[PDB]
Amino acid sequence: NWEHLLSLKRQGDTAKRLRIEQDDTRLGFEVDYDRIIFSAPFRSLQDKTQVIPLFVHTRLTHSLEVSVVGRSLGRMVGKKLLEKYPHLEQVYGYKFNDFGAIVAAAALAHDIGNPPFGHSGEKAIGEFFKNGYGKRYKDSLTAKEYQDLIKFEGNANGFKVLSQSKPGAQGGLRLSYATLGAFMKYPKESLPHKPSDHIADKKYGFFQSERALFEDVAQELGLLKRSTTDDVSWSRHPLAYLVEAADDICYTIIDFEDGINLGLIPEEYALEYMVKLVGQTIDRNKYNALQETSDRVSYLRALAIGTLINESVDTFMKYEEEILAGTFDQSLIDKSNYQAQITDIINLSIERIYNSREVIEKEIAGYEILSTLLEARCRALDNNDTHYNQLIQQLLAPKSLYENLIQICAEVSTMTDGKALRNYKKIKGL
Amino acid sequence: NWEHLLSLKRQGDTAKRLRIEQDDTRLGFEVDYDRIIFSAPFRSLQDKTQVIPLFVHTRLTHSLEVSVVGRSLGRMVGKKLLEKYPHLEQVYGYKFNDFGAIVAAAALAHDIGNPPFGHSGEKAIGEFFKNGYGKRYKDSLTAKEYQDLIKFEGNANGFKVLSQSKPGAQGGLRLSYATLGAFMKYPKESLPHKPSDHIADKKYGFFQSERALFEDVAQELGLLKRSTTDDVSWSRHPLAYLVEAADDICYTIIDFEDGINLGLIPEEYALEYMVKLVGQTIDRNKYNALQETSDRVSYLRALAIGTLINESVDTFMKYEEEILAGTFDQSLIDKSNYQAQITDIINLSIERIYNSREVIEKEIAGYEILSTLLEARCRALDNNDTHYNQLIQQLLAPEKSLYENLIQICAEVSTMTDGKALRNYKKIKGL
Ligand SMILES: [Mn+2]
Ligand SMILES: [Mn+2]
Repeated sequence: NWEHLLSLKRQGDTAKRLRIEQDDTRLGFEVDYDRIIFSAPFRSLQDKTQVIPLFVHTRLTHSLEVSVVGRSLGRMVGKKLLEKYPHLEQVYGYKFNDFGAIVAAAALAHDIGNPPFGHSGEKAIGEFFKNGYGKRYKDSLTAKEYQDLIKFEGNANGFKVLSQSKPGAQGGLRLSYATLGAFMKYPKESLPHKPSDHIADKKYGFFQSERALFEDVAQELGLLKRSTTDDVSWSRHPLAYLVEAADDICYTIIDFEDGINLGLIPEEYALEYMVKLVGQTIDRNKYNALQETSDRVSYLRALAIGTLINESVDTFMKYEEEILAGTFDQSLIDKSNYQAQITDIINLSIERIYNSREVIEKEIAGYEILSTLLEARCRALDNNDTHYNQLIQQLLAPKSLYENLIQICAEVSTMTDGKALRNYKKIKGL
Repeated sequence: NWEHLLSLKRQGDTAKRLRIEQDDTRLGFEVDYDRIIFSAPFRSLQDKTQVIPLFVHTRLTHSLEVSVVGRSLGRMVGKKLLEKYPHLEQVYGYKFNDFGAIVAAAALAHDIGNPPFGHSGEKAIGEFFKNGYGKRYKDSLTAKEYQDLIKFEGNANGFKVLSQSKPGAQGGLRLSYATLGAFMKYPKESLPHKPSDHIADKKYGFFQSERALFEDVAQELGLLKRSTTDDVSWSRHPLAYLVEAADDICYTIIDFEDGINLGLIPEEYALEYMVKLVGQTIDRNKYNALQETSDRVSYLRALAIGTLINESVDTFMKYEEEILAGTFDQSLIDKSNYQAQITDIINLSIERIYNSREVIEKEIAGYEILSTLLEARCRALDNNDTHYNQLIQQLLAPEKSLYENLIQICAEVSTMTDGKALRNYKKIKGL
């Protein structure tokens, strides 16, 4: 039910928060966005690389653009949802901007827990615990505690970042449960691993340390169960599909834009790859009058993103009842009439950007930087009495074993590119 | 006996050196100072870090300031000792500046054996032999030889630097035995480890390689034997307490000063922590007229050092007979009426300087630099036959026991300036 899915609950609440009694200048969903903007984890995205080493998008500007696309998706979907379910507005007091605000906030935070150097950063952390120094802990951990480490997931670390309790600050950012639900695109634990080909099963969305919190979130929202074993799993909050589409749209089109501006993709390819996405709306005489590459490609990007937003809204509304019943199996973009063109764009970016020598060099270096930092933290954990290990604790980190290891991963993951490289260089004498 | 404690003997001497027969213009104790100044090991302190990386004090300017403070301590104590025991001057010919000379020279040399990167430097060397590559030598060494390595001690390496013979240079710098006695603030071997809580038992002062040398020094000075087993130790030469006091006074107050001028310690802490130490001697009109932070804090530093020197002289004379009998169980500064203020100063320096990111980072890097140089030297020692290991020997060290080879490797890595250690390190790693 949408009334439950739009929960304003915050962690620890003892009483219900009715939408009709909200102060509209202090709307819980919009406070959520402001809390993320000013948070230390969001600010650190300023100094973190998205794909191409550091104009190129950093994590912060990527997340900003995704939240803008997400707000537009949520606004347009919210308006059609309120005309489909008019009791949501007439009885309960919901407004179209509420949906825009939920998606905008979840989208703003979607990459907040990701480690440096991208997917290699996650693999480097995983490999450290699978076959590196961290392997020795296996027998002291449950299967799921260990799986959290060997398949260390940035989405799950983001949920920890958003909700972590510390002295003086229980509940992290204390976001609305509707926002936490829109954030959670993999509502399952680390095991079982990929139980189906469904997008929501491709990874997992919370660590064992956050399991009890997401249990509270899922019951408050009324999310549908996807497992009746002790391995817990739920169907995605409907608005998580819009967070994912905003993200899909932005890195597809905007990585392409960056690749052209950086000279990694020949400009000769720009129209060829964008023509079907922009063909009906492009003012071609205007395009031909633009004198700078960056102006031409930003014009194409805006048209293609506009095309994909409108189509994504229609796809959501067309499958709304399957999404509400937890039986929708794909992403919104999987259903696009432009799936062939999106795939061509992504494949060109893989060939020209992700496999460029510079991106490869960064990923290889990132493996050495993260492995070194994890080994130093973990040896210091195992022997905190030696002089060297006390120095290491003082430089990098001034509980149960699992809690200690998952915290080490979270702290390594949240270091800025320059801070991780500086610490690595000092540990190695440079 | 003070007549034997003030020995002018140098290594290898075949005849006695009477104080009454010394040429005043070439006094043995004063020549010791000149020999240290011009030595290669002392010069190398130019380019060696004390706490903060490279105005900031280096090991050289620190050692210089300690020797000046030590010269005053020894002059003042020397005057009072000669009034207490007038026969030392009237019969034996000793003068109060002799005591200043002995303390000043020993204090000038007190950090001459210290490795680069501070006390993390020593710990990095010990860690190499405890848990690093050097652990493989444990079963080929005696317990005290291995302990020399895993608790590698800058003070013991200093004694090696000052005294060790080489072809054409028997006896090292050949300092007077009274000076070597005042240098030795831990007169014991590496084992047993901390047999008591007395400051003199905290560390050790000579390697096994130098045990026979200090036995000669201790016998000539008449130091009281403190241990009777095959584990040897002696009660400290009385003047070693003054060397230790001058060192304690300097790094306590001067590190604090440095930390304020670097911005690590807000200036307001200066007056607050040092008001007791300066209040009876400070000219407030002068203080209030000084316009620069660095001028205000250096004035407070001068006043606080002057206060602690005077007090330390008094403490020494109060416990002089217990020190002469080897029953004094503390440092002179441990007895200070300002121990509350000294402790506060040290704790803030630890928090704001020693634990600063800059120092932590430098110490962490030094561990890797020293471990790498040590491993290259030991691998080349273990397999001198390979082309690579011959290149390493040409680069870093262009017939003795395994223990003597390992102690020399440690001494030579310790001799390197910060810069030369980094360059050799970079070459080995190819940077
Ligand atoms: Mn993203
Ligand atoms: Mn010193």
